[PDB]
Amino acid sequence: SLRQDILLNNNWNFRFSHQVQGDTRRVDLPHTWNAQDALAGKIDYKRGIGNYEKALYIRPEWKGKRLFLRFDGVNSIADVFINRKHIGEHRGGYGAFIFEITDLVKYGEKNSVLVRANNGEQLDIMPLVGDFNFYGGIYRDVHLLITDETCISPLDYASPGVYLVQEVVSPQEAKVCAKVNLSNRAADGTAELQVLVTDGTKVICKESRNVSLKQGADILEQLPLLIQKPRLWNGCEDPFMYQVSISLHKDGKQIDSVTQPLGLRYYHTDPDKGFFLNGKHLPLHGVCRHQDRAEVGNALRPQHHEEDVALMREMGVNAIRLAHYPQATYMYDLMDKHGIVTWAEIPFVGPGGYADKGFVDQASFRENGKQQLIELIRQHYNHPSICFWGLFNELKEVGDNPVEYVKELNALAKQEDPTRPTTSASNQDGNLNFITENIAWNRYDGWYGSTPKTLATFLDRTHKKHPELRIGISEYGAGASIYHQQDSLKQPSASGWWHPENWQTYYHMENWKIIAERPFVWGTFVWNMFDFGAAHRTEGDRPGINDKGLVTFDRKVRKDAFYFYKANWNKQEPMIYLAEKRCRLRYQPEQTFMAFTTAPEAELFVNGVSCGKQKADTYSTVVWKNVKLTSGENIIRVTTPGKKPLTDEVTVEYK
Amino acid sequence: SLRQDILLNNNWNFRFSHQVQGDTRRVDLPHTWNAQDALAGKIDYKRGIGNYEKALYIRPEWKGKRLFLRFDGVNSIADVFINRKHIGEHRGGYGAFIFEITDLVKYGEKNSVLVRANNGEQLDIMPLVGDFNFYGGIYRDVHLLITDETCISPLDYASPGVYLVQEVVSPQEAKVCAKVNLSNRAADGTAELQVLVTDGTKVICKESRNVSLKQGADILEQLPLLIQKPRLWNGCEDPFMYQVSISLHKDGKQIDSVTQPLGLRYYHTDPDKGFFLNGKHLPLHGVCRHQDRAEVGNALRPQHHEEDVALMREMGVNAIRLAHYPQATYMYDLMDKHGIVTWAEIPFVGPGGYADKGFVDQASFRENGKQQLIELIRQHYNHPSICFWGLFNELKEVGDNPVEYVKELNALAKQEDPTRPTTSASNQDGNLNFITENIAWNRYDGWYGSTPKTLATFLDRTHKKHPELRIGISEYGAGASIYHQQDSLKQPSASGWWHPENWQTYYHMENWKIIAERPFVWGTFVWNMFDFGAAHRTEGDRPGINDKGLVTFDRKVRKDAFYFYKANWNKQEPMIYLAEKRCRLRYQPEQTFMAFTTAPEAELFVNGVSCGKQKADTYSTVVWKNVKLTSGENIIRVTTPGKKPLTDEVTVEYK
Amino acid sequence: RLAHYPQATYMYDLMDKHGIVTWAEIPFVGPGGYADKGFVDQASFRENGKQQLIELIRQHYNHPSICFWGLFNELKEVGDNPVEYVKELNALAKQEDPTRPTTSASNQDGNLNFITENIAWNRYDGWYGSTPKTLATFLDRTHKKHPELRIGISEYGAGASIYHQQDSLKQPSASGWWHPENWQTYYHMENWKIIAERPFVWGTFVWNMFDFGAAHRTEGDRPGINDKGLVTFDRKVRKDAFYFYKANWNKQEPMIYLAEKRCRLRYQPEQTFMAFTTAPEAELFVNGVSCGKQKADTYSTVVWKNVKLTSGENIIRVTTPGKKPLTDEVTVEYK
Ligand SMILES: O=C(O)[C@H]1CNC[C@@H](O)[C@@H]1O
Ligand SMILES: O=C(O)[C@H]1CNC[C@@H](O)[C@@H]1O
Repeated sequence: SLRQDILLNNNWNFRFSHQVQGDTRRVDLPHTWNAQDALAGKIDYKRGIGNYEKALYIRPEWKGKRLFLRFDGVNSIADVFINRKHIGEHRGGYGAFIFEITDLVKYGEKNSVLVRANNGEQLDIMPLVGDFNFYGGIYRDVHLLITDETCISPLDYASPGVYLVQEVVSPQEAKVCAKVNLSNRAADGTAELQVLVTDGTKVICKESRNVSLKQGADILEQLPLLIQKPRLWNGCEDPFMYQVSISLHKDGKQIDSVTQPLGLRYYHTDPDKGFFLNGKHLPLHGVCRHQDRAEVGNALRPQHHEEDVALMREMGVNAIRLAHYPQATYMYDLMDKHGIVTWAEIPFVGPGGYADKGFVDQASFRENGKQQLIELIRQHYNHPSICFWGLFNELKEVGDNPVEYVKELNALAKQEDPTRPTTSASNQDGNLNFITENIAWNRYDGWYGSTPKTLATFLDRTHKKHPELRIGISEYGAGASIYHQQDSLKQPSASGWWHPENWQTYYHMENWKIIAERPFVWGTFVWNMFDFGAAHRTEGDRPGINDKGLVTFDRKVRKDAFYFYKANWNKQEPMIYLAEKRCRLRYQPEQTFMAFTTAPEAELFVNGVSCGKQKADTYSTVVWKNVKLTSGENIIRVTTPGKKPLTDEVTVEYK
Repeated sequence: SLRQDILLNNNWNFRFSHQVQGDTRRVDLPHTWNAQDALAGKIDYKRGIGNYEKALYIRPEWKGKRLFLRFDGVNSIADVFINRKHIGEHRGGYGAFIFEITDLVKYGEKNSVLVRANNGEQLDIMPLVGDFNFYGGIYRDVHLLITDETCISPLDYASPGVYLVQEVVSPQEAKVCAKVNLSNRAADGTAELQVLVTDGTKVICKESRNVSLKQGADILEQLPLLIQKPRLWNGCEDPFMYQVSISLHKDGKQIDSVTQPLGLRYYHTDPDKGFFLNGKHLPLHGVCRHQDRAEVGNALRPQHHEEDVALMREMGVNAIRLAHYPQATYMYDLMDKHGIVTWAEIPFVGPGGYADKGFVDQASFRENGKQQLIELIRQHYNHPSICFWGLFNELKEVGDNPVEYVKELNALAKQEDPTRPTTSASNQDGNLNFITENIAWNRYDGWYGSTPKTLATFLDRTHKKHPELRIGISEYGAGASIYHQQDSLKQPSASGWWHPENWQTYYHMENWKIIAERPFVWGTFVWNMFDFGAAHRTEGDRPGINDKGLVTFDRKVRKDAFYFYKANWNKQEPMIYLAEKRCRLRYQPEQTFMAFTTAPEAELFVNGVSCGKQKADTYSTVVWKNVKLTSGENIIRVTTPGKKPLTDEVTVEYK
Repeated sequence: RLAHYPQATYMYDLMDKHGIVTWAEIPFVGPGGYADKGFVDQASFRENGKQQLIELIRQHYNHPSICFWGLFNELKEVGDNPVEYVKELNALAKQEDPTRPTTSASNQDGNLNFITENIAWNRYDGWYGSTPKTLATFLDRTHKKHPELRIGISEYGAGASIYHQQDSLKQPSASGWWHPENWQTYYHMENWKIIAERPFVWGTFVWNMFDFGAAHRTEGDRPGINDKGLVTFDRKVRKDAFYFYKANWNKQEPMIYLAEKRCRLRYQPEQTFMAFTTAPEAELFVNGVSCGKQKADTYSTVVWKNVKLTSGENIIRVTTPGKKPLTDEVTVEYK
């Protein structure tokens, strides 16, 4: 009677097609075959076909039901076979996809499921280029879905089949259109469709409709909902969601059901005053996050998403840009749950300072880009956290000019979802910046040359020249190795093998001050919350890594800048953090010590003797200058005021 | 006034897309990037995108002409850009392709030509699998073609635009339909089309037609030709060809012209008596040849084709199977010139003893297969040497079953060219063998197990059970290293690291005797004329090589079997060849010496002392038994009779 | 010169058999234009070097072909200075075998050149920069300044791919991916003329008879190869310079060889054809029509200038005099 969702992750037989003999090894999903070679900095890591095969017992009692194989993600092309007969293809590495196998299997026996995954280079599947790894394989879950022959359809771009369209939302009332896809393979007849909105045990809406479904029908039903005096999803202040059950009934029996969240809110972006959520100004304190991790590549487990979100909330993050592609359903779920305003985007990624192009002007590429956009929007439609749809990152006009195609994507986004604005992330001047509703730039003033001050100049000049633009900062950052430490502050070469941590700290303190004074900037996103994989990189403390994270690739170590942001953004958790603790060897005659704290002041101790109190500045920073160390070991301690104080401590050597 | 054909092979800038920085190196076409890694036996050799860029000066005086970039071959996908704007894509590694660039260039300046070549794995472009290397890149010539605005069209699958259809051919008369594609971009008006057939300075046909061509017209004209008492293209006996000039004229001025050969013949294949050319039985003494070579991979220069053909003619080859794909125009030209009956085929290649599949049942694969077949037939239509179109090699029915698709390809071949029969090369029993007009099998009785005798049993049983089949042998062979030698004859393990030359010799002598007695076998083709590259191989004297050649990979050394065939097939060139000369170390008490000769007998000398004469058998082999060597060095000499004899000699050591 | 190490007994046997005067050497090899050092000054290295020298001399003592023992190739004094150790090796060679002189192959000025009885230099004037003429200047100046030195040329050469061809003569970048065959031909003709006029040079050795393996190379028509051979790595193809030397050095075997046959595509308005022959003269034919005879010069070279080709295919033939002549032929395309 109930819909079943069966995980098919364990024990698949794997081999590369370049291994011609046919023998296989066991693997377990999520899986990528690029977790060792790409992460070792091998620039020509394996990009081609890997094959997964599993024997699936089709239970006799599933006869009469409908059966679907749903894939959460396979990078980048998947060809699926049942009993070695081809059933379909998916092109795109980040969107879910589904095939019905109801009439393709033999009931009561083992059937072969074969997936031939290809992450070889293509010129007709975005992303074509990018500063990250194109990890190959079935790197998200695989499900066997089992439903009634009359069901809420899972066949609409592999979405849940329900779109809760937020037409009008205010504190007085919300009008929602529940769009429901129905799929019928039963004999001609009827069913009753019910849409139930609840808050815990309390019933908020219950709307019903009798529907006549022809054999073979695949149709869209639209049920209007009205909620009086709604409780709004209000970011981290109150991430409230209703639950919606959508169900089908025949003769007073429920025969199918799906649940989706309903987090109601309204928003706008003001060119002069920034982002407003539910009628109130909201600074977007944002970071970016790639979907990979040390040692496992992009084969992330649920605890990895959970941990990433825990670290961001610890830091006081209230906004995120999930670059550079559609990410996991579970990850958008955590954004919903924790109230994090989210920018979600398609992988329409340009070259940046590197070679080749993000756009190749041929129908196959362009049609496939539209498919990946429709996938993004339909598959992730109901997540309240998503407040912006991103259409590109660092495209450029030279050669194949993407401006007209990006206009087509913008119009398609607005058609698919008029309830959210489009955005984009640019490193260019010119017409590419004037298509999406909001615009943002990737700025590295003070890292890739210049000084942080030119970010202030760029922001002010652009805002004055183009007062209609809603200006954001879609990336800003600096590299750091936790193993590169020096007593003095000196700007390093960005592309070199020396990325002292103190420069990243300096960079973020200076850039944050510029942002904090400019409320017309509707959101800013640190590049990046975590170090991440990019095989071609040859910089910092090891190849193959982009080290602009606030936290290391294995999520183990928070860099000093993490705590600068935590003090400023997470003000209600008491803390004190001494900066430059990893710089154990000191040689400067005049030592400077610096702490980040939520307290109004702090006290410094050197070798157990107080150096006195210093006040925190407006950026939660306390600084002591001309501190005198003695030759050899020195114990440095900082303490907040109060009867029960907080402390941080380190032993440094002075010579 | 004249059509120009300008080679664009020298000095291109190259880089891999996995090299992200943008710097390049000079390369010169023909080029493959897999001439070192695949040939070293690296099984995961580079399969992905390589980029070639060249500045092309567009001369001011070309304004008013039409300009085309014609590619003879790029493996396997090519995306072409002019001034970095995409102009088109080709999918398929072995057929020619063309783009007009007339209205895409700036006249009087340098224009960028960029080719982005991809040999990454695909499941929608045959060949999907195969016992050979998928060498990537622009491995054949690139041309700039310059024509009048009214021209014999080069735009019909990049063919010459002229199809000389051999409708009826006999010694009394030949009826030919000259099909001519015309392309017009001039203002509405007329031109005169002339088709001129000559034999040296003698005029055989001259047919003319006035044609009215609308602006933008792309049309087909058909001019009937009648040749009384023709001189026929008759294989190696008389490879005679007429020359055909096809020209366009305006106001008594020739404005365009193309030349094509006309080699007239008729043929049939008899299920009981074999192949008949021009009404006369012709044993097809065939070999196969791949288009690669030591050190250069498939980036063959003209002297490489010329040399390969010289070696085959030296051996008395009169038939060839140019496996496993469309090969170079120049190579089919040499077959025409030297009278070699040719099997040409599409790369519809199955796995053999290896994993995966030759057929993936999806529209993209199937449509692309049809395109590669149409390319093959239209591009190579006028070569008299081609007498069979091959549709597949070792497909199998399990999983995706290609039988119905192969029937579609057979019907398409017959539509495109009713003047040649279809054929195929099978390693299967069953329905796949009953589609093409002729059928052939790949047989390794005595190499991959069993004994040569079971080839005789298979041939006789099949012929008796299925008397309607025209049976051929599309492959037969055995491996040999010239560096593996042993005094005794012992069958080696096929997959092992020991391939003694004497077993390959034994294999071919025994298999040839079986074939020679069976005239119902219409043709047999040795696998292979030359050792060739197959990165995944781990056998013989080094990895990465299929060593079943009669001649080594560098074309330097002829193995003993080469001379067995030469004695039997090239009977009018006097020769004597002592076998087993490379086996320098002898230990058998009773030595056997063996020579291949065109003479009726030969004489053996050991240490300058005659051992007497022995008669050649029916297979041009002379054998001396129980020859007594003395400890240490022995000089062995064999001599033909006559006042001016031929000799072969070797020094062996006996111990 | 069987560089850069003791080679097979069977190879020295063939030198004995065929009468080839042989330089045999130990692998005491320096870096040349590359990094690191040929000499590391520690007892283990030095004692092992002496062992390899004693091995060379005792193992190959009886080969008449061996007339020189080579002690090093391109060592340099900077850092660990091998001069004193090379003197020790020289004294050891003379002790082990007073019946042969020592020699060495240098790319340096200074004291390293004054230890062995004969000395030789590796010279690439006209390949690694400069012009062949500076070889003549170096040889004459050294000989005048140091009249006691027995001066040889232990290496001279230029790279060539048989797949790199161009109608015009232009010096390529040595380290680049374009090594046109005609520059190697030019290089050897010019250097040979300089050597031939200087009998005080006791021996000269082409680097190299064959292309050979050097994994770190990234030049010519493929990586991993030193392409200065007169013959290709697989021993299949003789480059044009092979036949220049054959005409000059093997005078009693009649021959004619047309140069630049691999350069099939011609575009120069005025074509030059060049043949190497043992004959006193030869005749050129273009499309079956004689262009007349030309005399061979003192270096067995015959040259025809301002030859007129017609658009498209041209058949070029050269023939020696006599009732039974020798010929060489090629078809080129002119456009
Ligand atoms: O250079 C960087 O670190 C960033 C520049 N903007 C685009 C990012 O993908 C890239 O990682
Ligand atoms: O095993 C072999 O050597 C041959 C078997 N038949 C197919 C060929 O491609 C293959 O090379």
